[PDB]
Amino acid sequence: CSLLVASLAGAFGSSFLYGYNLSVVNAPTPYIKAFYNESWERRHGRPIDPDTLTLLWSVTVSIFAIGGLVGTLIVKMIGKVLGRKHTLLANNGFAISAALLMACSLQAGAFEMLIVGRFIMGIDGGVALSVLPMYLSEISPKEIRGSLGQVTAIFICIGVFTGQLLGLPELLGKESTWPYLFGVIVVPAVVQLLSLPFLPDSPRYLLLEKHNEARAVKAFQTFLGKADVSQEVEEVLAESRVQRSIRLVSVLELLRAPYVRWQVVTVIVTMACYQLCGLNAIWFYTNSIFGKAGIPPAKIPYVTLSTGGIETLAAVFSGLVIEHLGRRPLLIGGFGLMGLFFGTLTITLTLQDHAPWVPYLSIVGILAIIASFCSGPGGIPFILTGEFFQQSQRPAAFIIAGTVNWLSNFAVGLLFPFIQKSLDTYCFLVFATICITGAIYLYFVLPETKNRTYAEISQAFSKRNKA
Ligand SMILES: O=c1cc(-c2ccc(O)cc2)oc2cc(O)cc(O)c12
Repeated sequence: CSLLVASLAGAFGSSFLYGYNLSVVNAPTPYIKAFYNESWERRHGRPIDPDTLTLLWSVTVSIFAIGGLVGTLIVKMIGKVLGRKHTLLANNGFAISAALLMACSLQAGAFEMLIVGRFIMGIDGGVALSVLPMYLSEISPKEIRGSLGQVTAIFICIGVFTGQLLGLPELLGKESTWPYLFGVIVVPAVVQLLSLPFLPDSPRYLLLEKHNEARAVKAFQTFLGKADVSQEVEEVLAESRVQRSIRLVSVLELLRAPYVRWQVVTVIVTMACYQLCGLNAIWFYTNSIFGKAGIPPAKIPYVTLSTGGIETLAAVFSGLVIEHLGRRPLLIGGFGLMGLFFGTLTITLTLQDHAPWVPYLSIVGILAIIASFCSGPGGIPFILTGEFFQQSQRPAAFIIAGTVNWLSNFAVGLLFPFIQKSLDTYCFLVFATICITGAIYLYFVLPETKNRTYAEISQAFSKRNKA
């Protein structure tokens, strides 16, 4: 009851918006480009030559990455005081401000407004996904935590799906309706503001430093559905004592430490390959990719909808495949299948003219690419990242992984149009090479981590640390 309500509310407040804004920029792309052309003609009197327009569009699409980067560093200062629930409500405030700055951008005719709104709502994204997971884990019993991890994954997926859905030409794709594309964001924010504050805070947050015994006890009683929660309180107090008995280590000291150099290189490379694979690239430029494959323009939005649907279905299937296959074989198989399907995509795009039914092969290839992603390395890199380190929840680790995550997303978003401009019919070879290289590296380096203690994996890594 209360558990499910809180889970749905938090996910809808943060991860749903992140997924929506991940793939809401593709459907109105031609209209926004026309707006850029018109605004520049008004302001300067000279039309934009196409490469400058493509660069401006790339900046607009990819500045979300820098927004998320600065979010995943402002969260460190915010969470020390604002907690979890109030942090999510402030996140809601960013969402309101950013959505309103989006909606009024067209009529005012100042694209600077759109850029600043994108940056703010990117800060929203980085504050969202670094506060939601801890809250979701903390408000749930031990036996269900993995289920809520799959819940946040599924809500990100459904946010992407509904973003690809609302971009349909009939609903919110017309020339007189596209501003409502960044005006829908108000509703999830409003419902989150109306739902979340009527729930108890994070009990762990209330007991680690707030020391609110009665409030924490009430929160455990409400969330766990039982009045016998003293054992959990004692367990979390013991965990707090253990953590306070261990000295914290800084990011710079962690980097200078020789016994975790291989671990940090592994996590950095895993994040770089998980975000340079190009799934976010397709999510941003699905319309352009499917148009360049020879599919008639009359059906591209529907095929994009199919992409979103299969991506959500792959998430649902992964939610159970993960618990039974593993981590290292799953990651290696996912990246290798990414490479092979990128090869079949380029062999079906290079010779699209030979037969009429080749674009259908392109669609099937993209289908399988997204399925292999979302059922494979789609979610594990966010668990394995903690799993490497001995502490297993290192803020330095989550600072050194998120930085590379957001910078790689920035690189992909700002360079994919130019990659296409260079390699119209081969632009997926670069992503295929990246994916295969990542697969090779993590096959020769990363050892299996399921049902393994941190001591054994530390021993295996030290076997290569030469120390
Ligand atoms: O927890 C996360 C989950 C996802 C994700 C995105 C798409 C999927 O089909 C499954 C998971 O991306 C992320 C990207 C980030 O930069 C940070 C995350 O925590 C996540």
